[PDB]
Amino acid sequence: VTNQLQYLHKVVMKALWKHQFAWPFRQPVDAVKLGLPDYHKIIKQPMDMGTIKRRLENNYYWAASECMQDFNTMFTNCYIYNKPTDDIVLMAQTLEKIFLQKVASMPQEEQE
Amino acid sequence: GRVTNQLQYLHKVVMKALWKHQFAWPFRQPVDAVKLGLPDYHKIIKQPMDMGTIKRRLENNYYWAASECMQDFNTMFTNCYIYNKPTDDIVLMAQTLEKIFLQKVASMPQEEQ
Ligand SMILES: Cn1cc(-c2nc[nH]c2-c2ccc(F)cc2)ccc1=O
Ligand SMILES: Cn1cc(-c2nc[nH]c2-c2ccc(F)cc2)ccc1=O
Repeated sequence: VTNQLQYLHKVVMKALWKHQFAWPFRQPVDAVKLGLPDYHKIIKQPMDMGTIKRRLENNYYWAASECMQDFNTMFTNCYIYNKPTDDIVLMAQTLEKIFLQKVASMPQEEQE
Repeated sequence: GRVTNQLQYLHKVVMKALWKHQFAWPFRQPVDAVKLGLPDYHKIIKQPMDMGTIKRRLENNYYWAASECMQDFNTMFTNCYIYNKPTDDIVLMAQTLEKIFLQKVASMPQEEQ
């Protein structure tokens, strides 16, 4: 536990998890379900909110940067695999905007 | 706009680190679609951004809050991931720079002066 990680839990993940655009990011990408046979060839480190939430709830993370990199990885995976025109990219952009808005107000020192 | 402690940190800590980086050179000026032979660039990327634009903007007091400057950084990176092929070195260069940006943004002063 740190102030910064409780911030990313109680402010960042609270806001994003309940967002009307969050639903595609709440669980891992299912290439079989979604019909994306190339997905795991293109994307090597899958990431999703569900995994990050669990990790925040089990104190998996040692630094706030570590949690922030997972959010980044989740958004980057989306922009890299998906066509520029796809709605999912707009939904990713909107979520990442809130992530960054909130991270700009995150506590400055990681005090344990 | 106005000057705060956060926008000083973004200018004098974050932007300094990224700018000198060995992978930073493709990001220091706008993408020249004509010069680089990328005729579809402006048809795909509708809001171009580069650290050169962000730097001038921090130097001419364009930004009102740190969050506005951080959104410009995000657009710069996101444009790279959206336009380029996944296997392209540029995408690896952006990811690396983006990781350093998020590490440094984490250590930014909490409240905005
Ligand atoms: C992160 N992420 C999620 C999904 C996803 N998750 C649930 N539904 C979808 C989805 C289904 C059909 C469609 F046309 C677009 C998206 C797809 C790609 C991706 O990169
Ligand atoms: C942001 N950004 C920058 C450039 C860029 N800027 C200077 N040189 C290049 C470049 C040239 C040739 C090449 F094979 C790869 C990159 C290209 C794409 C892009 O999205």
